[PDB]
Amino acid sequence: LCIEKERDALLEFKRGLSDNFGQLSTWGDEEDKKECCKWKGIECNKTTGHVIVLDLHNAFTCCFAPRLTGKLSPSLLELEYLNFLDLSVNEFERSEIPRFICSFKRLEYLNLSSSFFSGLIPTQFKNLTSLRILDLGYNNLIVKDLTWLSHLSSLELLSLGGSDFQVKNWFQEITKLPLLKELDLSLCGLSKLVPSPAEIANSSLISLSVLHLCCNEFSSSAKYSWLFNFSTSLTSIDLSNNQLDGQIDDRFGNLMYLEHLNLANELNLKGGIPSSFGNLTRLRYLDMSNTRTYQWLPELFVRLSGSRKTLEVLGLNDNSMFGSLVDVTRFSALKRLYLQKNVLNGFFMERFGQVSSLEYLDLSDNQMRGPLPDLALFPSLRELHLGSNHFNGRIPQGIGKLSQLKILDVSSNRLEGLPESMGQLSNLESFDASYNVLKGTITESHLSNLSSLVDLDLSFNSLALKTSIDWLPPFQLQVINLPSCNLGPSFPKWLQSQNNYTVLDISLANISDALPSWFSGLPPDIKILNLSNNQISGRVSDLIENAYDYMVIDLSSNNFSGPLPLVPTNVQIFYLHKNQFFGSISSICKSTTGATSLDLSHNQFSGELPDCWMNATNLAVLNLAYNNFSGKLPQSLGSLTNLEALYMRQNSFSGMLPSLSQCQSLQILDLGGNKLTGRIPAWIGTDLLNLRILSLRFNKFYGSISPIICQLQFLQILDLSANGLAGKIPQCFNNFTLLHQENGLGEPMEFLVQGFYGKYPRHYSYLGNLLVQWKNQEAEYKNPLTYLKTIDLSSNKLVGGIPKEMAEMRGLKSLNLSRNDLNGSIIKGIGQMKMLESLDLSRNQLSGMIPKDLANLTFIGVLDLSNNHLSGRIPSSTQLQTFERSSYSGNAQ
Ligand SMILES: *[C@@H]1O[C@H](CO)[C@@H](O[C@@H]2O[C@H](CO)[C@@H](O[C@@H]3O[C@H](CO[C@H]4O[C@H](CO[C@H]5O[C@H](CO)[C@@H](O)[C@H](O)[C@@H]5O[C@H]5O[C@H](CO)[C@@H](O)[C@H](O)[C@@H]5O)[C@@H](O)[C@H](O[C@H]5O[C@H](CO)[C@@H](O)[C@H](O)[C@@H]5O)[C@@H]4O)[C@@H](O)[C@H](O[C@H]4O[C@H](CO)[C@@H](O)[C@H](O)[C@@H]4O)[C@@H]3O)[C@H](O)[C@H]2NC(C)=O)[C@H](O)[C@H]1NC(C)=O
Ligand SMILES: *[C@@H]1O[C@H](CO)[C@@H](O[C@@H]2O[C@H](CO)[C@@H](O[C@@H]3O[C@H](CO[C@H]4O[C@H](CO)[C@@H](O)[C@H](O)[C@@H]4O)[C@@H](O)[C@H](O[C@H]4O[C@H](CO)[C@@H](O)[C@H](O)[C@@H]4O)[C@@H]3O)[C@H](O)[C@H]2NC(C)=O)[C@H](O)[C@H]1NC(C)=O
Ligand SMILES: *[C@@H]1O[C@H](CO)[C@@H](O[C@@H]2O[C@H](CO)[C@@H](O[C@@H]3O[C@H](CO)[C@@H](O)[C@H](O)[C@@H]3O)[C@H](O)[C@H]2NC(C)=O)[C@H](O)[C@H]1NC(C)=O
Ligand SMILES: *[C@@H]1O[C@H](CO)[C@@H](O[C@@H]2O[C@H](CO)[C@@H](O)[C@H](O)[C@H]2NC(C)=O)[C@H](O)[C@H]1NC(C)=O
Ligand SMILES: *[C@@H]1O[C@H](CO)[C@@H](O[C@@H]2O[C@H](CO)[C@@H](O)[C@H](O)[C@H]2NC(C)=O)[C@H](O)[C@H]1NC(C)=O
Ligand SMILES: *[C@@H]1O[C@H](CO)[C@@H](O)[C@H](O)[C@H]1NC(C)=O
Ligand SMILES: *[C@@H]1O[C@H](CO)[C@@H](O)[C@H](O)[C@H]1NC(C)=O
Ligand SMILES: *[C@@H]1O[C@H](CO)[C@@H](O)[C@H](O)[C@H]1NC(C)=O
Ligand SMILES: *[C@@H]1O[C@H](CO)[C@@H](O)[C@H](O)[C@H]1NC(C)=O
Ligand SMILES: *[C@@H]1O[C@H](CO)[C@@H](O)[C@H](O)[C@H]1NC(C)=O
Ligand SMILES: *[C@@H]1O[C@H](CO)[C@@H](O)[C@H](O)[C@H]1NC(C)=O
Ligand SMILES: *[C@@H]1O[C@H](CO)[C@@H](O)[C@H](O)[C@H]1NC(C)=O
Ligand SMILES: *[C@@H]1O[C@H](CO)[C@@H](O)[C@H](O)[C@H]1NC(C)=O
Ligand SMILES: *[C@@H]1O[C@H](CO)[C@@H](O)[C@H](O)[C@H]1NC(C)=O
Ligand SMILES: *[C@@H]1O[C@H](CO)[C@@H](O)[C@H](O)[C@H]1NC(C)=O
Ligand SMILES: *[C@@H]1O[C@H](CO)[C@@H](O)[C@H](O)[C@H]1NC(C)=O
Repeated sequence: LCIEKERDALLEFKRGLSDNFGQLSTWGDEEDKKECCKWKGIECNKTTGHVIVLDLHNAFTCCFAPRLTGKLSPSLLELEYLNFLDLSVNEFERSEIPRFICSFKRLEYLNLSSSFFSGLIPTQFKNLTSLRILDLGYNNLIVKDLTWLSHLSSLELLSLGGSDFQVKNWFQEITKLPLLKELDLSLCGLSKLVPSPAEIANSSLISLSVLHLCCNEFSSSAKYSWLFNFSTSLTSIDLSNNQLDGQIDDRFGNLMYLEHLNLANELNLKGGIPSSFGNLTRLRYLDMSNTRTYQWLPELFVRLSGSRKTLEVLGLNDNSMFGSLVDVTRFSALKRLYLQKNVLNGFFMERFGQVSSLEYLDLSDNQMRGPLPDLALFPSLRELHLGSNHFNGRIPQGIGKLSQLKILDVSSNRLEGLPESMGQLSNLESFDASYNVLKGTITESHLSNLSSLVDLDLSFNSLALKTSIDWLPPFQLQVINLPSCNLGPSFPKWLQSQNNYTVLDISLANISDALPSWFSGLPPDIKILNLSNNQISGRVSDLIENAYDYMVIDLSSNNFSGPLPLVPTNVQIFYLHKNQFFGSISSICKSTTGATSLDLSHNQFSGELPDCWMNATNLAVLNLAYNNFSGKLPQSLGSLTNLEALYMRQNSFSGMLPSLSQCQSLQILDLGGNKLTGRIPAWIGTDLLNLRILSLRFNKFYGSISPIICQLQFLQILDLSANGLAGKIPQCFNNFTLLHQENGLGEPMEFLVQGFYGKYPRHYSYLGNLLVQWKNQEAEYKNPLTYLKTIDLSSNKLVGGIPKEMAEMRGLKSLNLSRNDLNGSIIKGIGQMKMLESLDLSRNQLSGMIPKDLANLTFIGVLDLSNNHLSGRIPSSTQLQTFERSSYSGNAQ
């Protein structure tokens, strides 16, 4: 039975507020909304409709809060009877607290916290003599006096947090509150306001049970000593983020009735809990996270033995702790245990036989040893984390008795098997056992009733999953990571029932079956598809479909055939090498693509490269090697601003290559074995400042090697063998940096792709190394030896002599100047070379006598000086005599 005056007042209050988030929507002048009892946020007395509770609060959803923004109209005074006013996280006019709140005459609850109220506290709050709970904390209020607090003699809770606290004699004022029981002075300085012993003596008797004293820069035991003389009645004590240093006070023991001790995020709590804590017998929550305890765990548990039957949640994570966890079932009341990221180095043994009550256990990111305990003694575990440890032995058969586990992570251990009871789990939403040993075979019996599995990760184990035919899986799992798992000679037939997965990883399996017809279309939202290193055959033309969340498509090392699959818009890495594709790739830039890496090597494609690459903006690696293309290179190859590596070796192109002047940030450019023609590009030296690998072998070039090529100053590989070049060898090889510092190494040649792909979040991070890719590619050419620092100018019409500047070169590991026409004597000063492992100067018109310094070379592996007009008396050295007669043949010495 609402009073029309109160309803009009409420409407007037609403008029001044801009409720832009749907709150206060039930309010209004409409006829169907007349009765104010169902009006949201409003409660009324049944005998008479006077408003009692007005709680327009909100909450943080993750931050973000659906805050109101208006102005407190003074019409609320018409309510005349309310005893509850909650404005908890709203942001009204960022001004002083309204001065009419003092004239309510019946309030028993005021929560103006977590707003942006500013200014001082009005002095009229002395009229609020009937309050019981006051919460003005975490505002922008500035307090300098507390004389009003004396009149408010009926409070049981006071929270003035977040204030610019400057009241020096706060203890005297607070102690004048006989009925006070909870005090929140968080983030209020209070380290510069320490009551003297005279002030403490000149104080009344108050039994404060709960204290919130966090975010105060105490940093010492003497600053907070006063709380220890409310010892007769204390229940909860929060002292987090005070930068405390030294041993925790021994007086925290013998502090009976304590049920909570938040000591999170201190500086150095050296030594951990003292011997005085064997007297507690009532502890229920002890958080000592991020405090650097360095305590022995059995000692910690024997010091907590008093509260064995009462302790519920225990912290002790992110701090140094050593020992072994033994006899945890004797607590019989512990519910949550977080011993992660410690320096534990012991076993995990029960030995006691009684049942536990753990619901959340996390022993991850530390060291453990020995087998897992009999897990049937934890029939209430909800989230078991045991990863990043050293756990051996088979997973116990009792794992099927949990019957309530949701997340199981046993990765990075040394587990040797997986039991058959795992199937009877019916709420396991995420199973992760990657990077274990896990030998054996998995039958459908291991997955019979896994009805709620949405994440299965048996990554990189010597495992074998072989499900019998006519098995209908009971789960529609989102993430399928099964690399290096034998999934049967045929294509796994349990994927037919799956039509919602977003990440699929069937790589490194053993599949030698043609692609099934039912594997037509992937689920619309797919992010990772890695079918690499298998023997799958068929056409993948009608499987891509151009989704919107594609990130990885790796179909490398298979027996695929047919036309090129479509390249989606949002893909970042597109790998297709080691396949049997054929046709034309003209459909590769028809749409805007954002691929960082594009691999089409070791295939049998054909046709001219389309003039399409103007649409490619983010290509960093383009590898079209060993593919038998033809025609002129596209003029759009210069539009790739962010191009790093370009592989086009062994493809039989033609014509003068186009300018890639805009292609700065280019590091690898190999075009060997094709039919490219023309003079050496002038733009190689001018632009391309970050070039390190340049290979142009077995092409139809000509002309002089222009000296500008010396300006690269990062070149470690220069391949110009069998190209028909002529003239004189450049006299500027010192200009190269990495071949002048002996053991110097260049900056890493890396590219990175990152993403998140799980409801239970997981990080996908691929780091491709260009130099590793070059090493892998070069294994196809030279079986004997390859080197990462090589200068090659063999088999050309070069004339003149070797300039006397390679003697100063230090880190060069290979040198091949053969089948040229070189006149004169070999470099006098060759002994200055240190890390030479190969040297060839065969088939040349060399004249002179081999210098004695050749004797003091050290690590030369292969040497050839055949077919030269040289002198005799080969130097008597250590490894020189180890070479055969072939290396010095064909000479008239
Ligand atoms: C005046 O008004 C203001 C309004 O602004 C009032 O202030 C509000 O008061 C209410 C109380 O009614 C508060 O709600 C309560 O919040 C608490 C705290 O929840 C938060 O912490 C939880 C625990 O976090 C630890 O543990 C987790 C792992 O479990 C870890 O990830 C955390 O990082 C943290 O870890 C730390 O501690 C570990 C163990 O000690 C250590 O190992 C570790 O190293 C760390 O040191 C957390 O679970 C919780 O998360 C919730 O929210 C997220 C996101 O929304 C969601 O995903 C989760 O699932 C959770 O839902 C919070 O981060 C909470 O414990 C209370 O729970 C009660 O209510 C629920 C209701 O269902 C019951 O089920 C519970 O059993 C329990 O009874 C309650 O929700 C509110 O937070 C607070 N808000 C503000 C802004 O102040 C004020 O009280 C009013 N004044 C007066 C006088 O009343
Ligand atoms: C599609 O799927 C295939 C198959 O799964 C992927 O190819 C494999 O990718 C993984 C992940 O990158 C590779 O595993 C890694 O190999 C690195 C190199 O291995 C050599 O060096 C190590 C150390 O010297 C030797 O022991 C080893 O025998 C090799 O000689 C390792 O260094 C990596 O180990 C590091 O990471 C793991 C996991 O974080 C840690 O546990 C380790 O302690 C260490 O820190 C790792 O093992 C694997 O080599 C690849 N195999 C093949 C055949 O390519 C494709 O990458 C995937 N496609 C895409 C796009 O992701
Ligand atoms: C420096 O580069 C030249 C080429 O630029 C390398 O010459 C190659 O050397 C191999 C090994 O001797 C030759 O193979 C030979 O093939 C014939 C058959 O034709 C066989 O009878 C020989 O026994 C030998 O296997 C290869 O033909 C030759 N390339 C040529 C002549 O074009 C040379 O090896 C490089 N030097 C170093 C140290 O690597
Ligand atoms: C735990 O509480 C007991 C008292 O219940 C403490 O014992 C006191 O101190 C010594 C024991 O070494 C004896 O004089 C008496 O047993 C007690 N003296 C009193 C009550 O005046 C015991 O010291 C406490 N534990 C710790 C570690 O201090
Ligand atoms: C680069 O991509 C753009 C957009 O994807 C292509 O331009 C569109 O091409 C389609 C297909 O022929 C036409 O239907 C649109 O009308 C085109 N729009 C515009 C604004 O041109 C473009 O053809 C691609 N580049 C090359 C060289 O083909
Ligand atoms: C409702 O009003 C009556 C008389 O005015 C009072 O006795 C009673 O306590 C009120 N109810 C509440 C919940 O305040
Ligand atoms: C507080 O109560 C006294 C008692 O009558 C009254 O005189 C005074 O005006 C009240 N304060 C305010 C701000 O109304
Ligand atoms: C309260 O305890 C402190 C801590 O030792 C002590 O110095 C002070 O004299 C005590 N005062 C009263 C009134 O109990
Ligand atoms: C000490 O206590 C007496 C007792 O009433 C009081 O009058 C006096 O003001 C107190 N001293 C201080 C500094 O408050
Ligand atoms: C577990 O699987 C068996 C085999 O069909 C079934 O009979 C049983 O009902 C399942 N348990 C459930 C659904 O709780
Ligand atoms: C796939 O799962 C998502 C949630 O993970 C759900 O919203 C969607 O409806 C599912 N798809 C189908 C076809 O049920
Ligand atoms: C599966 O293929 C790998 C490829 O390296 C091979 O080493 C392994 O022996 C194969 N296993 C079976 C069972 O065929
Ligand atoms: C797939 O290709 C490899 C080598 O490219 C070949 O050895 C294998 O026989 C091929 N598989 C089939 C089914 O033809
Ligand atoms: C020598 O090489 C450096 C390396 O960048 C270059 O800056 C310098 O101009 C070169 N000197 C010449 C080509 O005379
Ligand atoms: C050696 O060959 C070079 C070719 O330019 C040139 O110096 C000359 O023709 C020859 N003889 C001498 C002594 O250099
Ligand atoms: C190598 O030996 C020769 C001896 O003829 C010497 O002149 C030269 O300095 C040596 N090189 C070194 C020590 O690096």
